[PDB]
Amino acid sequence: SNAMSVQLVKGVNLHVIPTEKYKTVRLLVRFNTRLNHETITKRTLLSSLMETNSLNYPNQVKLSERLAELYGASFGIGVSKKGNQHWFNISMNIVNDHYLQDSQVLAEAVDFLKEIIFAPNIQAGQFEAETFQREKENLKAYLESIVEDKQTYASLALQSVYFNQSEDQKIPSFGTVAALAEETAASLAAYYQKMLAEDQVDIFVLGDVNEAELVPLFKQLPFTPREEGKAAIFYNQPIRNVIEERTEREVLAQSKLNLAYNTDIYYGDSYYFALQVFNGIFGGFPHSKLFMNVREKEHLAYYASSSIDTFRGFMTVQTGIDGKNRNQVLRLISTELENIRLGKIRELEIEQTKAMLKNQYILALDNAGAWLEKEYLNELMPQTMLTAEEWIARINAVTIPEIQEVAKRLELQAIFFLEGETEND
Repeated sequence: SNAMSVQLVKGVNLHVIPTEKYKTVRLLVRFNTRLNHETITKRTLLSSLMETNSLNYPNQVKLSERLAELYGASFGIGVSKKGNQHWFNISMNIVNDHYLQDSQVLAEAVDFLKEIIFAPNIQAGQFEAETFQREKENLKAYLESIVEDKQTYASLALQSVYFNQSEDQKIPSFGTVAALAEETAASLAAYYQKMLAEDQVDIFVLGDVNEAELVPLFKQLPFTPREEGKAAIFYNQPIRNVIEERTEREVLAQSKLNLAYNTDIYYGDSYYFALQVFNGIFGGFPHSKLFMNVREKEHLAYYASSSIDTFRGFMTVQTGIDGKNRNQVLRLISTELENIRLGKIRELEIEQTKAMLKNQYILALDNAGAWLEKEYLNELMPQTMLTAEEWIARINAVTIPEIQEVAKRLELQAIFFLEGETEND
């Protein structure tokens, strides 16, 4: 990394990433907190409130007009979940002064950030009511559309079962409708104050910029000191000796059958790369064992795929099926897993998996957003750092015995079945 970092105040750090690769300058202000059922939905709604308008740009006409004054800047706020952390992310893209006539774009963007962050649309301790009710209604609509997609619903429900021992991890990054219902203009204004005072804050600037100009600008943001230590990034939980199986019935044209396994494998771990490849061979890609044997050949699933999370140490298989085939689909999936454990893996399976993993990684090498995310992870975990050359080498070097070991470590923990009711009476 070419990042130059400065402490603004305790817990608030600035990271400048100079580059001539881009004609614009990306800015990211990231508030970091422990994942917490008490604040997930609050953070989610807050991101909508702080984006839509502010005290001095009191409506979307006025805010977008300021963005236009700022040489047609892009601006957004959202949230995400990573391991045991929940991130509140304010992003901006601005054209570099080099391409503008009479401009002070960096100074002008930081002023806009100061407005957004420190002058939200709060009056006497509550968010403005029209704005609050509108955004609350919008978020409810969003969460309802999430839940209406039955694949997404069944994935979230699987996660609730897998993480059932944790009140925090059973909640999606965007919260829940039940949690949203109780939230108010006051609760959100109170939460704003707590986030601003307590979260670890990191500010990134990627573009043709220098540290010397930026430090004075950012020092204008009146952050008070807070704790420097972030929440632990990784989440782990004990392996249970009994598999938990949950079923829900709904009127559906297709049932969902999903499985969650403990991998105990994390970003930066010995078997990290082996897991990347194992996942691709098992269900990650169209040439995978589950695609080829459960979907094709046996025709028992409309789709079957696998995904991994190397911050929470688990892997999921998600299928759409005719509900009558539940037990046969579980046996078929188990068979393919045993086949990988046995090393029953063709050269083309591994070679195709490595090619597709490499192609995907390389693709993102160009992207400024992807670069910022690599920089952030790097900042969190300084010695998990791999160059693009070494990343590719490590993918290339994965062996069958390593894949077999990942497969043996895998341990099924939860099965969620969303069972279609198609028959009346």
